[PDB]
This record gives sequence, C-alpha cells and structure tokens, in this order.
Amino acid sequence: ASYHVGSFYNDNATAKRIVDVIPEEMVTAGFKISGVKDEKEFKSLWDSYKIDPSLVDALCWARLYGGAAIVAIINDNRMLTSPVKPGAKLEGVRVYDRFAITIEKRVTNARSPRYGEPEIYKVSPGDNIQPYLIHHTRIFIADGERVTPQMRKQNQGWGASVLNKSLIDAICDYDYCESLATQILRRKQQAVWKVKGLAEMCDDDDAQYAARLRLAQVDDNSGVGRAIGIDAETEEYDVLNSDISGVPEFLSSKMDRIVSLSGIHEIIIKNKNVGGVSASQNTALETFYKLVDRKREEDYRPLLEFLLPFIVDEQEWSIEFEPLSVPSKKEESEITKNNVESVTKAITEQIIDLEEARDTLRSIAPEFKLKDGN
Amino acid sequence: ASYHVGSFYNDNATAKRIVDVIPEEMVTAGFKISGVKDEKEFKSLWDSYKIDPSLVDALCWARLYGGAAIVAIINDNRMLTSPVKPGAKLEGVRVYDRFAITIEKRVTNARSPRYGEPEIYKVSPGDNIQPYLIHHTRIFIADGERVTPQMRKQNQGWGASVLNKSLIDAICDYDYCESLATQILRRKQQAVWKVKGLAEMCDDDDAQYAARLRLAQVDDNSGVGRAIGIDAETEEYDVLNSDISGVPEFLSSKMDRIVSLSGIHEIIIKNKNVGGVSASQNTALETFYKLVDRKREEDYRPLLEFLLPFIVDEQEWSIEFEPLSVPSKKEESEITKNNVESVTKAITEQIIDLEEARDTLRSIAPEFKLKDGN
Amino acid sequence: ASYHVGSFYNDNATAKRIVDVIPEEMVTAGFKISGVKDEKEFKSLWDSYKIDPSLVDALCWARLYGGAAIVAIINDNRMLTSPVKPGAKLEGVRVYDRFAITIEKRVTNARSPRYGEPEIYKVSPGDNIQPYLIHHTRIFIADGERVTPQMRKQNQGWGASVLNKSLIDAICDYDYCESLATQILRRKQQAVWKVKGLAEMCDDDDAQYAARLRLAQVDDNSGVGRAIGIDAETEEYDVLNSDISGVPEFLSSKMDRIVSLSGIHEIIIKNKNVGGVSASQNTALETFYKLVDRKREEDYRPLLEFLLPFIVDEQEWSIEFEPLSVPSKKEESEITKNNVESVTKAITEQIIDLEEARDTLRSIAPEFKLKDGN
Amino acid sequence: ASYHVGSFYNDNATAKRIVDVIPEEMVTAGFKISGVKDEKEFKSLWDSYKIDPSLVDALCWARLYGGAAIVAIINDNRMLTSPVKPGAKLEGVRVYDRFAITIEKRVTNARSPRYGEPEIYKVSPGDNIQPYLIHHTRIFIADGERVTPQMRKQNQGWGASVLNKSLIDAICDYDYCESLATQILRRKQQAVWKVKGLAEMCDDDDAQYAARLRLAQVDDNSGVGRAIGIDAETEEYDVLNSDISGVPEFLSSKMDRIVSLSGIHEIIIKNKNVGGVSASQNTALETFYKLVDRKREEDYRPLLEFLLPFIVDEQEWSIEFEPLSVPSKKEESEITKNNVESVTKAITEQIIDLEEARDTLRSIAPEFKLKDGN
Repeated sequence: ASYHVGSFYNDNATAKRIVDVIPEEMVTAGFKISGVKDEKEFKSLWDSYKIDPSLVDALCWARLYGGAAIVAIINDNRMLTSPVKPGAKLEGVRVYDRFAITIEKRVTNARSPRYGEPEIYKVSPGDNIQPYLIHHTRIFIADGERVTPQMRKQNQGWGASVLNKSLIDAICDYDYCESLATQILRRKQQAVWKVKGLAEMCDDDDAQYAARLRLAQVDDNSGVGRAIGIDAETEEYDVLNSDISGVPEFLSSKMDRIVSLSGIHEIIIKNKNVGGVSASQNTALETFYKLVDRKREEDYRPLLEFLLPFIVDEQEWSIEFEPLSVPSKKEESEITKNNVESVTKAITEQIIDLEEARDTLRSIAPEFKLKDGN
Repeated sequence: ASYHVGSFYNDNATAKRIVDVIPEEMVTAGFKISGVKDEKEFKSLWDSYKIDPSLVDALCWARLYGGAAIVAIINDNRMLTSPVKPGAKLEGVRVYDRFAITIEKRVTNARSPRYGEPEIYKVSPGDNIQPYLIHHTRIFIADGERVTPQMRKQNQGWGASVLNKSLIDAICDYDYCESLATQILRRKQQAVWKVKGLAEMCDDDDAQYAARLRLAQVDDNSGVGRAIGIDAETEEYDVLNSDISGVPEFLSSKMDRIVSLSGIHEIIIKNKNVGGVSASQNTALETFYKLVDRKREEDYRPLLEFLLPFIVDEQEWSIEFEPLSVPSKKEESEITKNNVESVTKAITEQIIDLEEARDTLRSIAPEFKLKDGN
Repeated sequence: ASYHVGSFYNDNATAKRIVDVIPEEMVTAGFKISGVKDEKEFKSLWDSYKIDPSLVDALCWARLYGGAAIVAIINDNRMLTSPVKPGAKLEGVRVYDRFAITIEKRVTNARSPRYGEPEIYKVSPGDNIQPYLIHHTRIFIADGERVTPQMRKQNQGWGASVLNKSLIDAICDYDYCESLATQILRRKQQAVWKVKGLAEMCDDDDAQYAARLRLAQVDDNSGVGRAIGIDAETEEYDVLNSDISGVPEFLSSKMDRIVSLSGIHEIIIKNKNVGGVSASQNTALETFYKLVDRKREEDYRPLLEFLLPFIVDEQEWSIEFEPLSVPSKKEESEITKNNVESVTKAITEQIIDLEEARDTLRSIAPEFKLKDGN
Repeated sequence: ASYHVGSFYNDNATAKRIVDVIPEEMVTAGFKISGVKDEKEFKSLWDSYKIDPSLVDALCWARLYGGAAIVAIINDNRMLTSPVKPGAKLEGVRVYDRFAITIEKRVTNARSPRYGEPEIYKVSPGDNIQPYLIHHTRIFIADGERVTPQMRKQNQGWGASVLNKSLIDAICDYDYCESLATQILRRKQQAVWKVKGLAEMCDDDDAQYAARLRLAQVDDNSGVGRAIGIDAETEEYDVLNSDISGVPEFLSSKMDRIVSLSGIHEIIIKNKNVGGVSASQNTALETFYKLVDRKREEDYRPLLEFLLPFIVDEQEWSIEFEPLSVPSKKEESEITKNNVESVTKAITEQIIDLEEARDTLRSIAPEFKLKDGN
C-alpha cells in the first residue's frame, strides 16, 4: 500500500515518473529577463550560484507531500529573525520538506493588511541541531494542488498529494493483472496421469518417492519427437489444454486507464510511438507543452519573483517564459534569414534607421553576435 | 451515489480534472488593455499585485459549489460598510466560498434601478473571528451556470454545481465496470478436484488441514512442464475454462459516454491521440478553444470590469481577448514578415505617414523593439 | 529476485544497456566554451589530457551504484589535505566507486554557509595501500537520482540505484516467460503407446531394456512417408496434439512493459524499426534527445564547472550545449548557404562592418577556413 | 557450449557477425588530419605501412577475449626495454592476444603520478621463442567493455567478453527451436497398420522380414492417384494427421530477442528489408551509424593518439572523424555546386578575397583539384 507515500515513491517507477516528469522539464526550459541593462552578467551570476537542483527538489517535494519550503541565507549582519532590508544580496539557499516546517506566531492587526499568514516560522531541521525561528520575509512556501478550504484548514494550510487513492489503486491493480496474466500463461496446459490403486501406497515412503521420481524423469524426456509407453489395463494419460487470447488488449486498456487518471500524455508515460502516422505526434507533444506551461504559470513564477529581487539591483523588471518547443538547426537558420530580411526590407527610408535596428536584430536573432555600439 | 461534492472532488481525479481544466486554462491565456498611453506600467502593476491564484481559486469554487464571492479591499479612510470613492484602491484581495456569504439587508427603492438586489453583505469566515458587513460596491459575486428561476429563488440566488446527478452516476458506474472486468479476468479458468468420501472429515481437524495443505502444495507445483498423478478408481481432476472478449470495447463505450456527458473533448480528458490521422486534431483543439472562449466571454469578463476601473485612472478603456491559439517560432515569423511588408506598402504613396505607422507596427509586432519618439 | 546489483549488471545484457546508453551518448556529444579568445588550444589541452573514459566510467557507476566520487589531483607544492590555490592544477585524474568513500570530519560553523556539508573526505581504495584524506575543494561527489530526504539521510547521503525493484522483477520474469514459451513449443504433440500387460516386467531387466530400445528405434524411423504396424488385439497407438497462438503477442506485451518501466524508447532498447511509416521516427529520436538533454543539464554540468575553472585561466567564461542532433552533408550545406547569404545582407547598408562579421561567420560556419587578422 | 569461446566464434556464424560487423565498418571509414602542412605525403606513408589488417585483428580480439595488445617496433639502436626518445620513427607493428601478455614489474612512487600501471610488460609470444620484457611506453593495451571494479581487479585488469552467457543462451536456443520445427514438419502425418495376431510372429525371422518388406513396398507405391486393398476381417488402415501453424512467427520472435540482446539493428544482423516503406530504413542505418560512431569514439581514438606521434614530426595536430554516411554521386555534385556558389556570392567586395577563398574551396570541395598557389 501507500503507507507514508515515500516507500511507494522510491519503490514503484510509475509513481517516480508521474511525479518527476513535470519539474525538470519545467525548469530546464530557462527564462530571460527584460528591462535590465544586460543579461550576460545575470547569466554568469546565475550559473555561479548553481542552485537549481535544490529548486527541482523543492518542486518535487511540493508535488509529492503537498508542501515544501526553501530558506534564504543573507549576508546581512543583522539577526535572521529580524526582517530584511533593501539592497541585500544572496549567497545560498537550502530546502526543507513539509514535516520540517511548523507555525509559531500569528498576527491579526486590523489596520495592517498583512494578517492572514503566520508572522514567524519555526523550523525543525533535525539532524541533532537546535531548531530556530524564521521571519516570514526570509523564506518561501511552495504548495501543490488546490484543495477544498475545509480540507485546507484541516491540513494546517497544506495542499494535497498528487497520488490520490484513485491513482494509487489504478497503479496497484495493473501489477495484479500482470501477475494474473503470467499465471494464465503458466497454466496453459496440464497433463494428468491416472493410475488404478494409487491410494494404497504409504505416504512419504521409499515407494512413493520412487514413483514420483519416475514420473518426473519421464516428464523430462517427453516431447514432440519422443513417445512414451503406458499400460492398457491400469493406466490412462490425457492432456487438458486451454487457450490464451485477449489479454494484451486488456493490459493495454489498464494502461490507458492509468494514463487517463494520471493526466499526462501516453507518449511521455508509456514511452511509445504509434507508428501509423508520420508527424501527428508533434501535436501531442505540443499539447503536453501546453499543459506543462499551464502548470508552470502557477508554480514556477512565484519562486521567480521571490528570488529575482534578491539577485538584481535593477528597479523594474519583467519575466518572460521562452517557448519550450525548441526548433531544429535547419529551421533555425531559415528563421534567422526571415528575421534579418524582415528587419531591413523598407527601413532604408523608414522609421528603423540604425539604433533601434541593431537592438531589434539583437533580440530576435541571438545567432548574430555583435559588440555593443550605437 | 456520492453525497458530499467536496469529498467526491478531492477523492476522485476525473471530477478534479473536469472542474479544473477550464478556469486555469482560461486565465493563463491573459488579456490586453486598449486605449492606454503605455502598457509597461500596466504589466508592472499586474504582476506586482500577483493576485491571479486567488482568481483561479474563486473560479474553481464558483464552478464546483455553484457560487463564490471575491472580496476587494481598498485603501480608503472611513469604515468598510460605507460606499467607496475613487482612489488607488488596490493593496490586496481575498476570496470566499458560497457557504460563508449571507444576505441581511435589502432595499426596494422603486425609483432607483438598484432595487431587486441586496446592498449589504454579511461574511462569516469563521476561525473564531467576528463576522463583518460589506457594502455591495466593494465586492463581487461569482456565479456558475444558469438554472430555472424557481430553483434560483429556491437556492437563495445561488447557481447549481457542475457535477450533476447524471455526471455523478456516469462517473460512479465506471469504477464498477472496471472492478467487474478485473473479476472476470481473475476467473478465466477453474480447476475442480473430486474425491470419493471427502465429506466425512470433521471440520477444523488434522485430516482436513493436511488435505488442504496437500492440495495447495500440488497447486503451486503444476504447469506446462509438470504433471500430476491421481487415483483412477476414486478421484478425478477437471478444469473449467471461459473466455474474455469485448470488454475493452465496453470500457471504451463507457468512457465515450462520460466524455459526451462532461462536455470536454477526448484529448483533454483521455490524453490519448488517435494516431490514425495526420492533422485532424487541429479541429479538435479549435472546437475546445471555441468552448473555452464562450466560457470566458460569459464568466471571466465581469471580474475584468469589476477590477480594471479600480486599477487604472484612465477615463475610458476597452478589453478584448486575443485568439488563445499560440503560434510557434516559424509561422509567427512568417506573420511578422507579411505584416511588415504590408504596412510599408500602403505608406509610400503618401497615404499615411510614420507617426501612426509606429503604433500600427507596435500593436501587431511586439518583437520589433521600438522606443517612443517621432 | 537478484541480490547483488553488480552481478546482475555484468551478467545480464538488458541492464547493461539501460545503464550505459545514457552516459556515453551524453558525453560523446561534446561541448563548446564561449568567451575565450581562441579555441584551438582548448581542444589541444582537452585531447592532451584525454580524461573522458574516466568521466564515462564515473557516470556509469553513479548511475548503477547510486554514488561515485572523482578525485582531481593538482601540481601544488604542499600536502594534499590542505586547500588549493590557483595554478595549472591538471596532470591527471582518477575515479572511485561509492564503497570507497567515507566521511570522517565535519564542521558546523553557523556564520559560514559552508556548514551542513563535510569538508574532509577519507578514501580507502584497498589493494594494500594506506588510505589518505582529501580536502573538499580537491574532489567532487557524483550522485544519481533523487530520493526522499529520510532515505537520503538513512543512506549516509547517497542516492539510489537506477535498477529499482519493479525494474528488477520486470526484467526477471521475461526470461521465465521465454522459457515457458520454449517449453510450450516443445510439447506441441505427444504420442502415447498402450500395451496390454506391460506392468509385469521387472524394473531394470533385459526385457524392459529391449522394449524401450525397440520403442526408440520405431520412434526414429517414422514420418510422412513411413508407416508402422501394431497388433490390433492388444496394443493401440494414439497421438495427442495441441496448438500455439498468441505467444508472440504476450512476449511483445512483456517487452512493452519493460520499455515503459525503463524510460528509454524502443528504437534504443529493441533496435527494431516499425517499418510501417516513412519519417515518424524523427519524433521518437527527438523525444529521446529531450530526455538525454534533461539528464545532461541535471548531471553532466556540475563536472563541467568543477573542472573548467581549473583548466583555463580566463576570469569569465560560459558553457552551453549544442543541439545534439547531427545534420548530414546536404542540409548542413543548405544551412551554410542560408547563413552566408543572410550575414552579407545586413552588412551592406553600413549597419555592421567586417571586424565583427568575421567572428559572426566564424561562430556559425566552421567550414569556412578563416585565419585571424583584420 | 562456449568452452574456450573460440570454438563458438569459429563454428557459429551469428557470433562471427556480431563480433565482426563493428571493427571493419569502424576502420574503413577513414580519417583526416588537421594542422599539418599537407596530408598527401601522410596518405602515401599510411598506405605504404599497410598495417590496418593488424589493427582490425587487434580490435576483434579485444572485443572477443576482452583484451588485446599491439607492439611497436622502432628503428632506435637502443635496447627496447629502455624508453623511447622524441623524433623516433616507426617501421612495423605486431599484434598479440590477451593470453600472451602478463605483468612483470609495478611502480608506486608517490611524487611521480605515473603509479597505477605496470612499468614493464612481459610478453610470451610462444612459437618456441624466448619471452622478452617490454617497457610500458613501447606498447599499447586494447580493452573491451567496462566491468565492475571488483570484477576488473578479479580479472587482473582485463575487460569482459562481448558474448555474455545471456547472449550465448539466446543464440543457442534458436537452433533448438529450429530443430524442433523441422521435427514438427516431419511428424505432420502418421499412418498406422493394424493386424490381428501380429504378435505371434517370431522376432528377426524370415517371416517378419518378409512382412516388413511388403509393408515398405506397399508404402512406396501409395499416393493420391493410387489405391490399396486390405482385408475386412483382420486388417485396419487409419491415418492420424496434425496441423502446423504459428511456428514462423515463433522463430521470428526468437530472432527479435536475439537482435534485442545483441545490441545491433536487425537490418545488419537479419540482412532483411521490410519492403513496406520506401525510405524509412535510412533512419535505421543512420541510427546504426550513430551507435558505431559512439563505439568508435571510445576505442578507435586511443590507437590514433598512440600511433600518430610516431609517424609525423609536426608539432600540434587534431583528429577528425569523417561522417561515414557517404553521399551518392548526384547529391555529391549538387553539394559541390552549393559550396562553390556559397563561397563566392558576396566575397567579391567582402572579407574572403583570394588566399582564404582557395583554402576554403580546397577543403569543402575536394573534387576541385588545384595546384598550390597563393
């Protein structure tokens, strides 16, 4: 069964895939900043931090247990319980699961609209170290999928696991069906040896052992090209056989039910190609891309506006999600051709003269490297 | 069969998908405001408030429970029971379900068209805090699908749930059908053992235990390459076998009935591409987008003109929804080429000049990085 | 079923393929460094050290055993326990498995973010040599796939094996199914010989030996064009035959289950083209490349920024991975044509000059042999 | 069985193909050098050596036995036990198998990082000649596939055979299945002759010989257009027939299992064309090319950097692997057209004037022969 729903995660592989395919596919797409003077220093600082495996782990724990929290370490000399100040920087991030976070203090001031969230968070990392209190501005809380408000307050504000009992049992019964299919194959044919007066033999005596040894020895040497001899007055040899048919489609239907309840396309979970059509599964993968972007817009972004203000001193910035459908080299060159022809087809006597022209070609054509100029 | 809609929602997964696919995919499309001098500050404010998860949750509860109420809080100076006057008005927002809203005060002024609808609302969130009264202009009431006026006045002006009785039992009997299919698979064949004088053993005795242990041991050691021996005079061994055929078609028909009743097309509810066609799923997707566009135009907009007048201080503005169907990097580049060559064709015969061509190209080609000027 | 993962790995072939297809195909793709004045010396150093087989082996052991440690040795002047200072730092490298690494010293300095992780490592390669201690900065720890934090701290900070229990028994029962199929084929038909009074011969006597020799001799001399003669009064000859149907489909379903559990697509694990479609395998390959790209971005890079700062002395550099999908001689020539005609289109309107066009063309068209100069 | 796994190689043809298709396909592709003044003198010296059959044999022995070694003969007057000097040339190479190489001396100097490999190799060529000792810099060691470090040190640093027991038995059972199919075809129909009182005839007497001679003679003259006559009171003639069906697909499944375990595509091992699709197997052959290049990058290259430094006095050189997918004459000419048009389309007033233009057209267009000039 599920038990702590941790054993089910680290034992079965279907649950592993169902809970993991979304986070890294979501995070490896990448993002670009806008309104900033330049992004290469941002890129260098980002991969100098090299903190995204912790982000992936936090997202996975949020999807599995229903909630996860990440703590931000700031070089400010002030106490971590006191709130941050503008202009502070970041040097590291550490991740916790749902069971390591508990509520400590609550504020309900009428005039201040901040009421409705615990002011001070209490963390218990374990590993024989002292628990400590954290301000609400220091850390961030990651949540899973939405649940009813009654159940939401019943779980102390925590979400719900992605492995609900319907999916759990839909995954479970497939193994039972597979075992039944294996047993059905094993029991395809049975041979019965009828002997007159076989009940007179003493139990577990040398006569019975010799009889069953002879039976086994004759059983090994039988076959299509080999015959056996039996008595005609006291022995009978008959074979009862049963057919096997229709089980592959039954297992396919079970897998389709698992796919339907999971919410992910069959190409990603069954890892199968239909083979009956050339380029129709491109629509399938773009549908999967649509659903993963849909999931991203509600979960990945809050981490973005929680982390960017601590990393860049620029005033106003916006976040843009790059379309994760990356094109192939042939088309890439053709699109660069199209853009470079379009940016300069009539601008020779039109609005786009030099300085906006270079800026336009820099963005839509990242292939054309160019030093900073006008 | 199911009594509490919340338990059925957070227990089953199909109901969760049916409730959730529409609102979040609706909201993640986005929108653009027209008639405003510049758009960057609009996006800056929109992602500064970052209030879209509450909107998604309110829409989900409006769909599920049949009613929801979003509460808008402003930075006024007087009591929240009194009406409002123009101002910044935005620093936060909260949502509530149907069960926490109650009508307490009503007016019927014939001269003013405002009669026939309540003016003061009572909210009782619970959690050991005092309920507080709200003026009508401050908050908005979100409703689901239309019902007969008699039932509307019977339900205290609240809509019905999207999980109707027919949908409920159509979901319910699918699990019964799957359990029956598994049971049918389990009983494909049965082996019957007949013994003369087997009814004389006392129940729960040593002889019966030994007999059943022997039967089990013989059962585990049979198969294709193994044979068994029996006494010809007294006992017999026979096997009864059945067949399985047509069950996957029956289950597929049940799923088809569920799809027909739900109203969401198969690629969204089954996650199974047909595979027998190249590009016929374009029509399926566009039909889905027509459905979600109808739902958006009938439900999402009221929040838009309830919130936008409080956001911006402009006298006049309009809201229109873009085609949601997202193009990919290639064909959007082709569109950009066509647009840029078409706009320059009609401006060289001294019909139109550059000052309006700037905005005409900016509206349709955001890829072209343009600053503001001549 | 299998106890030791190493014995199962070096015994079976499917496990070998599952472990090995990802890391070596990942590494043989290669990479390119950016921000460096010239690239020839980079390749000269890279193939002078020729340390990629050790990287492949370390990745394979990280995948299999759940953990691996690569040891980097530098040309410093002091003891290897002390930290390092900038220098050439590269003359060799060696790798070790999970079983040869142990934690002995730990620090918990709260002020420094370096707490929570070990600083000195103990390696015990064996082979009758003294174990030696290593500073943290000298070596790197390679990990496999994520596990629950409770299990992570239970396993002394080591990951889990990629051969989970479900994958193990899915591999195991396939061989049982194949053996059952062979046994079923062997027993397609059986010939039964009945003789009156055949039970009166003493066991291991001359008469019995002669009888069985005669039976064998008659058995080897039968067929379509040969007949046998028996006594009508006493003995009889009968043949019992069965059928075989649906076994290949059952075996294919078992392979499909193995493919679904493994996570690698059929062309890589079955080496069997579908044959019923023209160019649908492009989507299969690109899905595989998406998977291996995710694996690369999550696992290969840490070695890259662990080793590259020790390789080059440049202050700033960046690492990006090319699209792995290799084009062939024709379409790459078409890409070169498009690139060369597009780059010359935007440099004739006095927008950009030759000094940067040189590098722009050099980055995208290595085929054009360019020296360095104006 | 396998025995010395040499008899299995030189008796069965499937093992022959599995172990041989990779080496010569890998080596006949060829390679070109870069950074050298000219390569035609290199080409002439290379085919003057004519040493590649020994390389193919060494690779085959490495793949089969798990390890092989090649010895380099140098014209230096110094003793072969002493290390080589820079500037020495090569005149011949000789190949040995795994059993002709043994370890003689080991060095473990702490300061020198060369420890970890035997300093002096002892070779025992046999053929009644005296074994001799070799320095480690003189020779090269070729290894097969990776194995666990415990097994690696258990086999004195030698790899593993490509014919593991799983592949061995997968190859073996196919022959058993073929023999069973032949027997099943042979036993398709049996005719039984029943005679009353046939047991009274004396054994091996003239009466029995005459009876069986008559039976055979009647058996030869039977047929569709021929009838036989039997007595009605003492003779019976009956025919028992069994059908054959489903065995070709069973053998096909066995071959597919062999293909899957082998790791090579079915087109190369089954030597079959699907016939249901025009140009889909081009993807199959390019996948095979991908895997053979993948195998090449880890095994062929070390011989390249072991042999090139002894053949060329040029300082710095690099190795490039030519794409083994060779195009057809029609496309070849079209690609030459494309390159010659691309190299000169805008360079008339651009960077590429004369001397880099000729060098560019020399490389990408080897068809255009040209004498050395500017």
